[PDB]
Amino acid sequence: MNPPPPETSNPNKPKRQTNQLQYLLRVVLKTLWKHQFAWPFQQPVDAVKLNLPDYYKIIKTPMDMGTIKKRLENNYYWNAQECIQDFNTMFTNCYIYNKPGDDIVLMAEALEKLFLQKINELPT
Ligand SMILES: CN(CCCNc1cc(=O)oc2ccccc12)C(=O)c1cccs1
Repeated sequence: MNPPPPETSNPNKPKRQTNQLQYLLRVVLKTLWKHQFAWPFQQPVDAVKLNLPDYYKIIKTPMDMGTIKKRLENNYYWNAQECIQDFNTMFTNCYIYNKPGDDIVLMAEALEKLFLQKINELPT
């Protein structure tokens, strides 16, 4: 079975909107989303659809850009670093579940480089 996807709202968690979080949605997320290699990362891994019955036996903190997008749209994050951590979790999950040289690992490496390029300088 698939696990529940990560929460995109939580009334127990305090919200915030910052210039950096606005930039992370308008610029970083929405630019990465259009990359030719973004498609594996635009939704939670559907292990039933993709016939990956070991995916969630290995990956215990799943994350994807669709979840990140919803979290940004909901002001779920307190600050930009919290959002950056979710991106880094998404990339590392890919490297953990797969192996060096795999096509999807090449995709995540390219997206991670573009991600780092975009967050190198954030607004103030
Ligand atoms: C080795 N593989 C297949 C590994 C299993 N497939 C996936 C692994 C993963 O961590 O995330 C995914 C996300 C979407 C679709 C397939 C996968 C690949 O290189 C490719 C997976 C999808 C694009 S190329």
